[PDB]
Amino acid sequence: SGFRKMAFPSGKVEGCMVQVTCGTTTLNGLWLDDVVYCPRHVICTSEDMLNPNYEDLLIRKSNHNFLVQAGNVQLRVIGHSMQNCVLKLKVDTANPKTPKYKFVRIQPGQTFSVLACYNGSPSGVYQCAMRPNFTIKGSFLNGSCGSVGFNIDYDCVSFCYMHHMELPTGVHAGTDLEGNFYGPFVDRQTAQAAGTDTTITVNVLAWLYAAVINGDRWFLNRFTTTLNDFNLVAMKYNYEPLTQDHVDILGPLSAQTGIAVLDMCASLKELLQNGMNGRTILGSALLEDEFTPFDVVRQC
Amino acid sequence: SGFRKMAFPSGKVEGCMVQVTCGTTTLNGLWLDDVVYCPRHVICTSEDMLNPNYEDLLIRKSNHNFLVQAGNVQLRVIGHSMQNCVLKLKVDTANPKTPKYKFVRIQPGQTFSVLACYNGSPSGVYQCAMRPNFTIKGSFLNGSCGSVGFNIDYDCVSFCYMHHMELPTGVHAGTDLEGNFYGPFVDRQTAQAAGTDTTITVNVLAWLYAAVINGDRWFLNRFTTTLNDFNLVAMKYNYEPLTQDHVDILGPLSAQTGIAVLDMCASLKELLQNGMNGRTILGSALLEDEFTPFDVVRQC
Ligand SMILES: O=C(c1cc(=O)[nH]c2ccccc12)N1CCN(c2ccc(Cl)c(Cl)c2)C[C@@H]1CN1CCOCC1
Ligand SMILES: O=C(c1cc(=O)[nH]c2ccccc12)N1CCN(c2ccc(Cl)c(Cl)c2)C[C@@H]1CN1CCOCC1
Repeated sequence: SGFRKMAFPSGKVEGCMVQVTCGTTTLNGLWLDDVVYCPRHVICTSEDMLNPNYEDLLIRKSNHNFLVQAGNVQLRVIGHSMQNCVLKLKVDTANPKTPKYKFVRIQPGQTFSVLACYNGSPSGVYQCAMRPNFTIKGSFLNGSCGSVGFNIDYDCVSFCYMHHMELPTGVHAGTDLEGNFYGPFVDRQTAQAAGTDTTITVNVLAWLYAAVINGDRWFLNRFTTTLNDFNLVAMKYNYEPLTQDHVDILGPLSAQTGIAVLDMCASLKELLQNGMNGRTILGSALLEDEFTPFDVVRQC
Repeated sequence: SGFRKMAFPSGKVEGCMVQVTCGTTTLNGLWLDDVVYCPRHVICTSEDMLNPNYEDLLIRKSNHNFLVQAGNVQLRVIGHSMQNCVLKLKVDTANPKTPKYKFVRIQPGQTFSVLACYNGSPSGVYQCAMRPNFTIKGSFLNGSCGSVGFNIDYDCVSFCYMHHMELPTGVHAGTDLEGNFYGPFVDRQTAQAAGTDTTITVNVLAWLYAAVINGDRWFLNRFTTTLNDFNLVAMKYNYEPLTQDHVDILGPLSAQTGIAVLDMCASLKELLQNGMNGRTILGSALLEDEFTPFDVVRQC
C-alpha cells in the first residue's frame, strides 16, 4: 500500500545525456544513435533575443562551432540541422547506451518523468503532468534547458518533452522531440505568459479511487449524480468537463473498488462544495490532479 | 524555480538489482561486487512465521537452494551467510556495474530515494523520509521486499535502507544494509505496529524557506519569538523540539532570504495556531515535513 508521486527509473535516459556548448552558452543534449538533440536557442546571443532569425544564426555556424561532451569523451560533430525548435547535431559515434526509444507527443492531462540535468549531468528525477494550458509545473534552474521528459513502456523509452524556458509565473514550457512547442509559446523574448489553467477532472477521480484502494473512505457517500449535473458543477469550479470516454477509462478502478464512477463524481461534487473540513486524502489537503488512471493502476 | 519531491537519478542502483529465489519465495536483492544482499525472511516458509529461528533455517540450506538471476543471466551462489536481518549470498561473478558505494544508516527526519523493484526489475523511483517513529511512508506491493533506499553524493551511492515489511497502517519498515532494523520492528509475525509519530520541525521550516525562495511570502510576519517560546507551541502541536543546531543548520537558508530563523519560527507558530485560511504554500495546503534543509538548498 501507500501512494507516492512515482517516476520511472531513469537509468536508460541518464545514459543518453550529454553537454552541448556553442559560444559561451552551454546546455543539455539528448544523444540517441549518432544524433544529439538540443534546444536551438543554444545558438542565440544575448543580443539577438527579441526577434532571432534562427535560420540566419544557423547558416553562420559550422560543425566546429558545437562542442559536445559525453562525460569525459568529446564527440566530434559531423553534421548540423534544425527541425522546428530543436537542433540535430550528427556526431561521428553512435551512443552505445541508446535504449529502444520513440518520440511521442503527449496530451494535456498526461504525466511523465523529468530527468533534471545540468552540464550534461543528471541531478534529479520527478513526475510532472502536462497542464491543460500546455505548461508544466517543473523544477528547473539555470542550465536545465535540454532536460527531457519521458515514459517507459516495457524496455522502450517514449521521449515526450524537451525543456526550453521558464515563464514569468515560474512554470515551464518546452517542445516535443520533433521541436514543436507544447502550447502557444516561442523561443524568443516576449511578454509571453501561461494562459488560464483548469483542473484535470478525470485525474482527480482516478486519485480518489487510489485513496479508496489505500483505505481513505471518509469522503464517500450514498448519493449519486448524472454526468450532465456533475459537469455543471465542474464548470463552476474550473474543472474540465467529464466525458463518457473518461467514465469508460475509469471503469477498471470503479470495478476494483465497487464504487460507480458517477458515485465517485457525487463525492467529488461534495468535496468541491464543502471542502475537507480539516481532513486529508492520501496525505494531501487539496484535490490532486497529476495522477492519471494509468498511474493509479500502475502503482496501486 | 519550482519545487518538487525530487529523487536521485536511479541508474547506478538499477544496475545492481537482481532476483533472489529460495523455495517458492522470490524477492529483490542488491548485487555489489561479488555479494548479493537480500532480506533473510526469504528463507522463511508460511509454516513458521510466529517464531522463526533463522539460525536453524539457514544451517539447513545449501548454496544450491538460492537461485539468483541478474536479468537473463543466472548467478552461481558460492557461499551464504547471515548478517543480522540480511542474507549475504556470495556469487562467482563481481557485478561489473558496481558503483562506488557506502553503507550508511540515516537519522529520523532524513530523506532518501527509493527504487521500488519487483522480480529484480525496477519499476519506479520516489523520495521518502525516515519518520521519527522509524517507519517510512512508502509505496510498495507484493514482491517489493529487497528494494533499497539511497542517497547519491558526487559519484558515490550511500545505501541506507532495505525494504522488509508493511505494517498494519500501510507504512513500511526495514533495515539498514547491515541488517539492523530501523525502529522496534522484527522480521517475524507479531501484532507490531508503528508507534506514535511527530512532525519534523526543522524540515517544515526548511520548506518555508524554500517557499520564500520561490516567492510565497503571505505567511511571513513582523513578529519574532524565543527558541523556548516556540518549543512550547511545538509540543502542543506534536512537533519535535527545535535545537540551536537546527537553527545553525538553517543559517544558510536564513542568510539567502534575509529572514532570521526565529522570525520564521514565529510564522510557523501562527500557521499552527491559525491554519492557512484557504491558501497554499508551494502547492500544498498542509505543512510539508519531508524536505530537509539539504534537499531545499540542493533544489533551490
Ligand atoms: O537556463 C535557463 C533557465 C531555465 C529554467 O527553466 N529556469 C531558470 C531559472 C533561473 C535561471 C535560468 C533558468 N535559462 C537560460 C536560457 N533561456 C533562454 C534563452 C534563450 C531563449 Cl530564445 C529562450 Cl526561449 C530561453 C531560458 C532561461 C532564462 N530565463 C530568463 C527569464 O527568466 C527565467 C529564466
Ligand atoms: O511482498 C510483500 C509485501 C511488502 C509490502 O511492503 N507491501 C505488501 C502489500 C501487500 C502484499 C504484500 C506486500 N510481503 C511478502 C513478504 N512479507 C514478509 C514475509 C515474511 C516475514 Cl518474516 C516478513 Cl517480516 C515479511 C511481507 C509482505 C506481506 N505482508 C503481509 C501482511 O500485510 C502486509 C504485507
